[PDB]
Amino acid sequence: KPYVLKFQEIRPGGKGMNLGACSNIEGVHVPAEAYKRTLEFTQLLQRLSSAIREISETIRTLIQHTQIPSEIASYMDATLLDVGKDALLQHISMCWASLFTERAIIHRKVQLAVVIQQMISPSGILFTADPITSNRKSLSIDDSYTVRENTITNKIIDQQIIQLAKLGRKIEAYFGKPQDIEWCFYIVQSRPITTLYPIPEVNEPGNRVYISVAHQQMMTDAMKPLGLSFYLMTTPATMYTAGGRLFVDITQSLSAKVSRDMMVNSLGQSDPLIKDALLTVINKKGFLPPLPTVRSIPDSSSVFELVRNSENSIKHLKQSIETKSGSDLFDFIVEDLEELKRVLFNPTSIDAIMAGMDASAWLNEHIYQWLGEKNVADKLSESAPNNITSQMGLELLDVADVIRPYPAVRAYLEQTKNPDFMNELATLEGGAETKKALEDYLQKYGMRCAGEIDLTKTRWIENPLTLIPLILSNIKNFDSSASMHKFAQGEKEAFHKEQEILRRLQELPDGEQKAMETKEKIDILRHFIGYREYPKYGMINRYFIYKLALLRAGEQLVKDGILQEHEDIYFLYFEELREVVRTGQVDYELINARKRDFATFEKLTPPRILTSDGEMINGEYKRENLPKDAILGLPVSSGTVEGRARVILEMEKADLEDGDILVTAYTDPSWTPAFVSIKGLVTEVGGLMTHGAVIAREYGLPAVVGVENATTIIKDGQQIRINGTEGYIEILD
Ligand SMILES: CCOc1c(C)c(O)c2c(O)c3c(CNN4CCN(C)CC4)cc2c1[C@H](O)O/C=C/[C@H](OC)[C@@H](C)[C@@H](O[C@@H](C)O)[C@@H](C)[C@H](O)[C@@H](C)[C@@H](OP(=O)(O)O)[C@H](C)/C=C/C[C@H](C)C(=O)N3
Ligand SMILES: [Cl-]
Repeated sequence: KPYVLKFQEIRPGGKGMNLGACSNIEGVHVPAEAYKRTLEFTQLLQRLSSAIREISETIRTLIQHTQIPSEIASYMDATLLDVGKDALLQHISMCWASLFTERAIIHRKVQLAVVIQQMISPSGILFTADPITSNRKSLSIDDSYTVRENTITNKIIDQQIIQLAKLGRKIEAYFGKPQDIEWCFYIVQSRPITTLYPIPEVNEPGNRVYISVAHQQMMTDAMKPLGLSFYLMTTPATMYTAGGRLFVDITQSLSAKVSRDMMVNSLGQSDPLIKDALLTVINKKGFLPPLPTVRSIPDSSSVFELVRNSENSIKHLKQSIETKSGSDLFDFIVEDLEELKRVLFNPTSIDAIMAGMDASAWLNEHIYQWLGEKNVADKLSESAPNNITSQMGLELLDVADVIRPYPAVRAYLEQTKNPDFMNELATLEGGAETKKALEDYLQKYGMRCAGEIDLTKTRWIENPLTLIPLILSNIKNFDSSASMHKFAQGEKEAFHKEQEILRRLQELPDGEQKAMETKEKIDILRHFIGYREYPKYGMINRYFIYKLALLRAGEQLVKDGILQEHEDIYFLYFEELREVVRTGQVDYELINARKRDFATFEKLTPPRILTSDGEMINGEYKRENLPKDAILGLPVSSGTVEGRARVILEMEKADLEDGDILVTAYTDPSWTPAFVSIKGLVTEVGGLMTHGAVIAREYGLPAVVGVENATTIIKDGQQIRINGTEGYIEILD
């Protein structure tokens, strides 16, 4: 190993090369393992393998006590001569001592080296992409300046700064990445920006606009490559991936204008923040290219038969995939996705979904202009029949009803952390009865989980232990038969609402025509609004059957010595994994990079809108006569309540008592069992007719969605008041 080497001489410490590539310096200013012999010293270090932080005490006092054998210093001064020794000592030793306390604070017995350079004077910093919105084209320097390209947007407390903007964008190309170099124009150090949200690799002409799938799907978690792949292979929409999450391209729809006005207005009725964000993008001149100058309603028997038809499709798939392996397995999944798409996007099925959605809109619009009641379809939707997601939440109460009379079982569940607790219940009295209740519940809802759209996430039936805290809370928060009481009560309120509306309408001009037409919509509403949650349920069912088969293939790849861990298939796309099974070869520098990317994706939060310039845009609400200091959101379930806020990001750790108001990032279908005890819901994402929101209505639960940074603005334990009619939130304490 070379004792010493100057910056250009080095070829491919970390800083040792910030210098490395940079020696080139085109158009700008360029400046300018010796502790190997550090080896008394050695005895101490093997004591660290074994608190006693006194150690740093001598390991680090000898550092100052590290005597530099001249064995080479002249070399040291046989190099810096062209450009003292007491100084090298203070820090050379200084740097070594560095190894002593930090490492302890936060490991390998390998080493860091020292870099020597000179001090000069004239300063702020250069950002290649702005930090505020992550726009790759706009840049900002720190006293701070914001320039796009030779134009500055804002001036906040001046011709040479612009000369500068042009220096960063030069060296940016030398690494390709947007970078962070600080100039005081003489730059000492360099490094890339690692906080930016990735732009969807799409090299179709010009500026593009993307819609966040996470917001519509009520799930903001980063998804693994394989899971991302299966969603992309299912959707008919022009969808792409970025930052471990999914986005839909709508740029072409924005080029024409009747296409635009049908896209902007429609998305605005799922959540107003999309529209406000879109209109802002449109108002950005120079970005978006210049514009140039009744559904059918199925029979009553359709829903029953749509469910039956789907169930048997799953049943057939389950039998066919058992005999498949290797390349045959992948060949089968490719042609089964067509069957998935058929059941999921069946014209009759879509008509059944929209039948409930259209009826909700019809009521909410007409009843308001007639009687003055806003969002009456919420209360009319309470305890709607045949909602596979609503049933899931309430039936967990039934599970708790079985366990409650058994003290021996309860003592176990309260303390157990065994994933295989299902097979330890027969020992206890009532465990056999408890096992049955759990197995039956998991036979209906086991294929679901938080993040179910990601095929690679742990399902309930794979880790039943996550359902335990919800079960325990049900035992503590409720008496027996709470499922029947809650549902029956919902039916009463919904019917009393129906009779009230029809009665009041007959007092208006042309009474018994507004009522009869309303009665028709209410029937349609309560007959179809439940089916809304089912196509998702049928899709997830296929996903879990896929997962089990892919795991078998992953385990075969382990047996064949090709894969190390069988869950490493999660970081390969379907297209790639199919080749691994076929050829028998796999690039693990890729797999490790995928894992490395996923770890940074989790630290990212998807914007409502993402552009080609990496700009992250979330819409703004309009405060029309709403209270000031009120946190605005989208009202999706009528009612006003005061309760204790509970900021909970993971359902497994939710210790919900009666009176609590759930504040969280998202509520996908799997969150439903936590709706039974709370008296209000607040989410950061979601829309009018998305997951969670549709369930809150049927549960008679006041909910406000689309509340930005609700898990940060609202503190856990705070008393808050939410209004699910107007869509605002107040802090009281
Ligand atoms: C401009 C927004 O663009 C999107 C986005 C963001 C999407 O996430 C879209 C999307 O996930 C899908 C799909 C599949 N939609 N296809 C489109 C063309 N097909 C012939 C039939 C249906 C599109 C997504 C898009 C969409 O192009 O843009 C508008 C989406 C709207 O969402 C607010 C709207 C169409 C939405 O429903 C509205 C009306 O309430 C769509 C997505 C569905 O009907 C939902 C009801 C959705 O339900 P959910 O996801 O279970 O809550 C449907 C049933 C989902 C089926 C799952 C399937 C795997 C699929 O890929 N669907
Ligand atoms: Cl344990």
